[PDB]
Amino acid sequence: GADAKTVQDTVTQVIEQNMNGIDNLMYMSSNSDSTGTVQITLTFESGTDADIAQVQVQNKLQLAMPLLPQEVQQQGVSVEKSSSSFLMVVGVINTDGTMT
Amino acid sequence: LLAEAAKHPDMLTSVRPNGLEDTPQFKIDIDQEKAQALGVSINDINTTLGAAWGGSYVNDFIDRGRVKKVYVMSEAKYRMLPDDIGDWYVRAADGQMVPFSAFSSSRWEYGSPRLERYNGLPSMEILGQAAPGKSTGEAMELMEQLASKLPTGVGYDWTGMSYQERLSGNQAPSLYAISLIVVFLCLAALYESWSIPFS
Amino acid sequence: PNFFIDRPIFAWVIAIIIMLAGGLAILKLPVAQYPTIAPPAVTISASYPGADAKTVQDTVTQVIEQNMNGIDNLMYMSSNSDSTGTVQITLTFESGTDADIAQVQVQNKLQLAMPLLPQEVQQQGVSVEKSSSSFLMVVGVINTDGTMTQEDISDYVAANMKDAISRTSGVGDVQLFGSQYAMRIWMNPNELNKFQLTPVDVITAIKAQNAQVAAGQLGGTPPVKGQQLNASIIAQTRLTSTEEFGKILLKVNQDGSRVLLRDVAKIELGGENYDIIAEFNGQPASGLGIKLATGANALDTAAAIRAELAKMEPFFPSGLKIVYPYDTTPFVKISIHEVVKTLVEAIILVFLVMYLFLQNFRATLIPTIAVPVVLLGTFAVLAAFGFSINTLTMFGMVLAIGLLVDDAIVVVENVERVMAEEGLPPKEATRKSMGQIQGALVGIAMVLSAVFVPMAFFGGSTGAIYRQFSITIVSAMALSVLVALILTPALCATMLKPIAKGDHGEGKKGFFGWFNRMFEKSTHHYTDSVGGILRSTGRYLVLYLIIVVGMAYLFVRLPSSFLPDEDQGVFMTMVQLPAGATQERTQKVLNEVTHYYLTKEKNNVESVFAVNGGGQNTGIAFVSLKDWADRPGEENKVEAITMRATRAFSQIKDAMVFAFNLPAIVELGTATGFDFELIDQAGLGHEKLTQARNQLLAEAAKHPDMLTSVRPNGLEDTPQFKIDIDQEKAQALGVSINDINTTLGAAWGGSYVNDFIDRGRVKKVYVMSEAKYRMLPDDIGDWYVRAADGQMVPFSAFSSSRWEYGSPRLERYNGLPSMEILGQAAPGKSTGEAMELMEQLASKLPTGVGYDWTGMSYQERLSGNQAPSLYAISLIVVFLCLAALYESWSIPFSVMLVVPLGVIGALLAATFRGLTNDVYFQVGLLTTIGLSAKNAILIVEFAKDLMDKEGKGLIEATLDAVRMRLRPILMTSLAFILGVMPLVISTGAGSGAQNAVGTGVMGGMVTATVLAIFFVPVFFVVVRRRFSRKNEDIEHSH
Amino acid sequence: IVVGMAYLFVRLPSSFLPDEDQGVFMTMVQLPAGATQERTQKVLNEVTHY
Amino acid sequence: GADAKTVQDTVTQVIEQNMNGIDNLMYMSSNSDSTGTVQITLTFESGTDADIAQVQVQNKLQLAMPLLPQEVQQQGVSVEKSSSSFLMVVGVINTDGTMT
Ligand SMILES: CC[C@H]1OC(=O)[C@H](C)[C@@H](O[C@H]2C[C@@](C)(OC)[C@@H](O)[C@H](C)O2)[C@H](C)[C@@H](O[C@@H]2O[C@H](C)C[C@H](N(C)C)[C@H]2O)[C@](C)(O)C[C@@H](C)C(=O)[C@H](C)[C@@H](O)[C@]1(C)O
Ligand SMILES: CCCCCCCCCCCCO[C@@H]1O[C@H](CO)[C@@H](O[C@H]2O[C@H](CO)[C@@H](O)[C@H](O)[C@H]2O)[C@H](O)[C@H]1O
Ligand SMILES: CCCCCCCCCCCCO[C@@H]1O[C@H](CO)[C@@H](O[C@H]2O[C@H](CO)[C@@H](O)[C@H](O)[C@H]2O)[C@H](O)[C@H]1O
Ligand code: NI
Repeated sequence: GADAKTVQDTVTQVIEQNMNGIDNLMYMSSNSDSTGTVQITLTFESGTDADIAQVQVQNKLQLAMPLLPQEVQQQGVSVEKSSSSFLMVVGVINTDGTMT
Repeated sequence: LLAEAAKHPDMLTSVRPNGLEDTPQFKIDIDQEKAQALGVSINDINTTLGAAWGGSYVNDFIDRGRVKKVYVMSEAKYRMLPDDIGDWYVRAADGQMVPFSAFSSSRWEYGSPRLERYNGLPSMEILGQAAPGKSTGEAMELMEQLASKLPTGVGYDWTGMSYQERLSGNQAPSLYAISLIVVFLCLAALYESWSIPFS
Repeated sequence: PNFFIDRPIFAWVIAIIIMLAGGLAILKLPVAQYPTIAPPAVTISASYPGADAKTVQDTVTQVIEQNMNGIDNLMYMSSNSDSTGTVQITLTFESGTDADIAQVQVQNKLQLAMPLLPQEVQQQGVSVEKSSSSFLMVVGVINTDGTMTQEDISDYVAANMKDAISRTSGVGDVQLFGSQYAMRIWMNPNELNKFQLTPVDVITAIKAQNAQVAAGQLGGTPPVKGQQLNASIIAQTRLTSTEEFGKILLKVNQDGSRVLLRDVAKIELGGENYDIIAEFNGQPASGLGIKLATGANALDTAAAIRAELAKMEPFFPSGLKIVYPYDTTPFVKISIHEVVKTLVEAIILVFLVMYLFLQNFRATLIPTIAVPVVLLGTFAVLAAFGFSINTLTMFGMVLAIGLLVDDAIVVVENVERVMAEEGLPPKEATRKSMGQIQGALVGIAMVLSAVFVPMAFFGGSTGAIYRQFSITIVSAMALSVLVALILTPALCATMLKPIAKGDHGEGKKGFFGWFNRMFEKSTHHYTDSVGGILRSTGRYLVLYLIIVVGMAYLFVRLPSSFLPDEDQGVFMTMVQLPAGATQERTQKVLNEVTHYYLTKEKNNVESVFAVNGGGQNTGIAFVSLKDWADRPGEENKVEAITMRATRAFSQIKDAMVFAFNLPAIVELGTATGFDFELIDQAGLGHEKLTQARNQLLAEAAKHPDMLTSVRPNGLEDTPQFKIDIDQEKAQALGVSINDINTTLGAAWGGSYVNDFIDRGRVKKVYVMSEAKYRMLPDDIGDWYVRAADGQMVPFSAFSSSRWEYGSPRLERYNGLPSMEILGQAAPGKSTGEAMELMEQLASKLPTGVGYDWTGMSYQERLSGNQAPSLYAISLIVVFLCLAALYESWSIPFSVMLVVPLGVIGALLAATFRGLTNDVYFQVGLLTTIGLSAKNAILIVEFAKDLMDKEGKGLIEATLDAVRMRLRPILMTSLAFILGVMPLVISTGAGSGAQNAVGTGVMGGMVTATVLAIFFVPVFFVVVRRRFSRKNEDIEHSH
Repeated sequence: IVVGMAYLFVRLPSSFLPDEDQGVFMTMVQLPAGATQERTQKVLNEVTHY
Repeated sequence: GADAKTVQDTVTQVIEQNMNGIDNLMYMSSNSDSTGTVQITLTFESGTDADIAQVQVQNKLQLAMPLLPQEVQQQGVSVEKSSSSFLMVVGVINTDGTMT
């Protein structure tokens, strides 16, 4: 239900400010959506340990968590490594009009 | 800046912003006074407005042995059009139902659906490419000269692509200067000449 | 080796490649004052607004500490629980633990402690960081035109800069000197009591009229068929101004009157916190304090920060300037730059000597072009082994120039020698001498890395420091030898001018060459005399022994250091007010300091950055100094500055003020200095432990013969105020205890409540009493609680109140309550000895009072007794190497007996100046023994070889030897001693270091060579005259 | 030949890689701001059928 | 207090399902208890970096987060490196005034 300035001023900026001292930071870019979703992509220095950087972020976020809305805290704040390169995308359908 | 680049079709090409524009959004101004007066707790006006049109995750239930969520929201039809705001009432402290138009002012405004931030601060992403003839870096440079032409507080920065290139744009000649000195040194070695390599 | 003499161009390419490759292995290498010496520590910081020391200690600390289990490579865990409510738990790890994973292993226990923590703590934020003890740098911000105060600026810093300095990678912690803007609501207890309202209602209200709400969507998802409008609902949004915070309605009265917030409390855009206040030359300023992340590169991080601020600079307020009050940087920069000045010059020097003795430019370009090569290339051995262009390895280049120069020289010299003796042309001379000194060069490279590797095997952080030296030197050494087989002979045959049999350039052109005659006569005189003594050997056995013994006494009776003290261009003065004094009084003192420096040190001091805070009773000042250039004197260097300054702030004060310079040893061990921990075992109570601390303190104050500065590293118990709340009376009159609590809190403590949007940045909302109604015990009366009914009940209605003691600082080491006792050893005495005496005083303390060590003296009870094994081993190895090369058990001794002759020079060198047996003095001492070894080995070599392969007699073979490669000896040592000369001279950056290296080496060298070219013969001879039976008159074979 | 090589070099297009028909591609659809799930869906059906 | 088939398809299976692309997982086995304890053991290929693993594993689990309960969420879920072997067992006894 949040609007763009809602997530920007409830979740984002609290997370952005709690994102300090993470190793080999290159640049930090985030979208605050009126669809209620907020995404903060932190791109790192080339050839950094994917896994160590990503752990560093999920452990700074795990500290910003208590200064967040309880709706946000309960829908979950998540951390993932961003390739856009899915080996595959599998679809599933039903032929006799059966399900939605 | 879109305008300052619209002035240079010879250098830059198809300069476009990468966001969404401000759309008309609907503002419901709650007068604390009327609502606190007639007996409705502001929490109630709020979360009723929410769980009505926004929806709300409340509980967890166990479906076929897998834990799934409990979402309660308005039915579709009673939460579509601004006037429908009216069909919603709040049970006061005494015991009376109060329509929203009893404590809610309503208006249209603008707002943006997408608030972009680059490195902490509010920012706006402008994508772009160079003219048919000209090198990318040149258009990047003309962009640095145009975003320098803007009002107080308007700064600029580079990201993604043009970052990976603003790094390795000064390296290409050097590795090949090394390549030339090393190849020549190698041939001078093989032979016994400074000058025979030149052949 | 031989090959290249017929392939000079192939060799020039091997050299040009080593030089260009060493050049790329130079552009991409770490720069440092020292290497990373400090062990990795992870610190957990949290704040509990208003809490007291015993509070935080019993609410956050032990809740965190107990959850800190199963952490890998744990060294020691220490925590400060503050009367300022802050808790810091530094967990230091074994050296070289993975910074990052340890930090992960710690934060993953903090997350199990977290939900069982205060909500005030949890929401104010708990942080985990790998940081150093010390500031990499402190950035200042001021406004020149006075248009804004400290708090305003603090906002600008915290809202326009700080978030990206803390995202710069390599940046560990930033401490902010000031605080960010906040919604400050300062309550009037009277104006509250009027309307019968409490803080609690203010809390509720603020939460109420100021919030965001999940609004929703018109034409939302899922819509009904045909729907055509889709746009968002906008509801309650967080507040923007102070005005709207007044316009908050707290309670509507009967009589139509509104009670606004504006009425009940004063409202202002203000500091989130008013503990810390910063002034730059008295002008008000707010600052950035950068502490270095665990392991990251200093100079890289700092360049990244400089670029960030340069990146921010065009958007600053009118008249808002940056200042740089404290910077560890231009000193490491200018210092290593001075060591480079030495390298360039000492090369230019060696060319000068090389010309004198060889009077032929193209000839002298052989060893002058030679060294540039070995250098460049060694920077490359390091980029391969992962070392850094640091002080130790740079003083490594400086120290190694001696071994490089000596190898290049012996080559070009033996060629010239043979050319002058036998009358062969260049190539044949090259092949000849090279063929002679090849085996020698190999034996020397391996006996030299036979002494320089064992000191590489030292333990502790000290071991990192010494191995830096050991490797730069051994690797530079292998490179000059490799060069000495490739480049060097090639250049001999290429450009060395061919010399007719029997030239010796004797009295030729007179101008440049009376030297040739005079030297000639004297090299003879010399060998005549080598003989003269080579006859009576006895006395020289004696004189030698005397020299040995002297070396010993002189060695022992010399002070042992750790490192050098350095005017680092920047220092500080530190301030401690009597326990529990106020912010304003401290501010008084700090202003005094600022004045002293801007007065009786106007010429040396450029700028003072005073910082009051953390917490009222203590202040500090970062004193930046006017450029070194304009500070000539012995009095204008920091030592006398802080000396006379501390002299000022000692006598004319009410409380103590240290004025000091930061050591170069950033965050590690002092001189004779330790760091004791008094540990509670049975649960004897903060008191029994406290009294126990005083006990050890007093009992060590009893031994001025052993110890000095026996002091706690805490604050003593100050008076704390107890408001013992009667549960019964308060529940009687209608007041819920929760409410008494939170009112007393948000009044005198304050509370973080809501969040607001100032100029588009989310800042905090703090509500607290106005100043005046919460200062004096008396003001307790001014506060009321709206009871269950509707009546206000005064604090003096349910509260008894009295004075007591408590501690402002509760330290815990490895879980348990502890107290930190610093100490130093007596003036003459060893740290360890004093540590023993401490273990001996702390063994007499009450049942349950135990002890432990940390930080520096942990690092010291670790290593020791290693020097004698590593040098004993280095000796068995060197001897074994010489029995090898010389194919004799009895012969090796001669090349060893030389060790003293270099030693005694350096010990006499240190002593006869004002210097000390430190690191530099030791690496240098090594180097000196190195050349001694070289020289002698060549001597005994030629003597043996002439005796063996050209059949000569004893005395005659040695004599031949000693005569012939003497001229090189002298060439080497002049080359060095002149190259060394600068170090012992200059003042400027690092000159403590420079002078330390230089002296030891120069002094070592004098006695070394011009005692050796007289003792080495005698060694070989008395040595040989204790082997086989044919060794004089000899002849035979052909 | 040298000079000719120069001109040829400068007057040749600078790329990064070449595009590959990968048996698959995509088409993206941008409706008038605030349009409906159902109208966007109209267009998407239109494409699907095209 | 919850029962085994209660915890197992809510907490166990929900966590196990996210543990794929774990570098060098050999085999994965977990217990679901009525004494309320729920435990998931991941045994790995010989010589995978333990700290590196735990970092990856807690980085797949913090993804299984949005489908786990709030009492489970509130007392703490632990991620740890485990032997199946006591190095030693230290005893403490009392000879005299026999405390319990
Ligand atoms: C020059 C510049 C700094 O000098 C030092 O580091 C001083 C001289 C340390 O003493 C010495 C003490 C010493 C030698 O102890 C073995 C060594 O650890 C440190 C680095 O320097 C002190 C007191 C440190 O405490 C020590 O911190 C250690 C982690 C262990 C121990 N403790 C909390 C349990 C405690 O004594 C501590 C916290 O850094 C001081 C805080 C107040 C600072 O951040 C201040 C502003 C420092 O930057 C500084 C004064 O400017
Ligand atoms: C390149 C610069 C170096 C120039 C060096 C020139 C000489 C160095 C100074 C002299 C120092 C050594 O001093 C040396 O000692 C012995 C004494 O044991 C002398 O030798 C003397 O010893 C005994 C006397 O009992 C005699 O048998 C011998 O004939 C006599 O000459 C040497 O003549 C002297 O040269
Ligand atoms: C040729 C074979 C061997 C020849 C070597 C003969 C002389 C070489 C000079 C070495 C003498 C150095 O002087 C002495 O050395 C050791 C370290 O080396 C120091 O000892 C100090 O350093 C190390 C730490 O790294 C510790 O062992 C010790 O606890 C410490 O206090 C002495 O306090 C110092 O005074
Ligand atoms: Ni003579």
